[PDB]
Amino acid sequence: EKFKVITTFTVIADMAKNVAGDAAEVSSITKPGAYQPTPGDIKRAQGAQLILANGLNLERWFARFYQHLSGVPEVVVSTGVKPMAWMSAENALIYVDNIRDALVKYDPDNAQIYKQNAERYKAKIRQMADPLRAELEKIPAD
Amino acid sequence: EKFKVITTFTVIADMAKNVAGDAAEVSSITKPGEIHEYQPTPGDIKRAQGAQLILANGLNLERWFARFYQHLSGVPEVVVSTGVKPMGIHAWMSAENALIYVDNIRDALVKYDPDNAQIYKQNAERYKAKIRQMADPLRAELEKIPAD
Repeated sequence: EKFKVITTFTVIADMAKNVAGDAAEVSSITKPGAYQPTPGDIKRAQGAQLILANGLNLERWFARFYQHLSGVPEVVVSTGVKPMAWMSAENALIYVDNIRDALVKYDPDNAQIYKQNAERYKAKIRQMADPLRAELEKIPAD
Repeated sequence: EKFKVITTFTVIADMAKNVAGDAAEVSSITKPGEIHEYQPTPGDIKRAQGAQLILANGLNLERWFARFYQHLSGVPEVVVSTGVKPMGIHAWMSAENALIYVDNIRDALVKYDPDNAQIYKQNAERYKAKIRQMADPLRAELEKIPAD
């Protein structure tokens, strides 16, 4: 069985699928806005070994007034407890490094795969970011 | 300068203060329950200054997830947005939960402030001992005996 990763954030799943390649299975589940989960979400969550999440630095109230803390590490400390818009290239690169680091940490047996997939993906992301490329896109077809 | 830690949950701050002792400073700030304009107070602005670690609750504590995905309560959860600058984007069970929280808070402080690892480990042990003592099942029935 492949290593299994889930997230509630669709674009994290998109990026993680490119870092994971064939080394891990990445699935997204739906976070209710507001209920009952679909059988597909039951199946997608089954066997998850890692959850990838956005942190406080992406909550609007916090990002508006605590920007200086955007790089502060945030650690989930509830593990085991049982209770009673546009994506800039710069941000995509940071996400990919963080996703790579998490997959390397929790699935060290595939570290080299994750590191090289991330490097390849980052290389494509920068190629897409070239400002000259954006200008040449404005040229209409003959 | 003491290592500085923040959280948005008072109970995490309380537990973290016991684990941190004199080695780290722990402050909490208020998170609104989505609010259009939520302005920080000056007190929260100052409490968050110089924060070096944020302690968070995970998906396993969201009501919808805790109910339907109980089997995932122990699955690790990692924040991967760090550095993103968004330009564009049953008293016995409570005690068992406290013990788990304390271990996780200890582990986080040991990781991010390793110079004080032993202090965090011993403070965590002392605090866990108090939690176990408070929740000892052998004490609970005798506690019911009415006072004079």
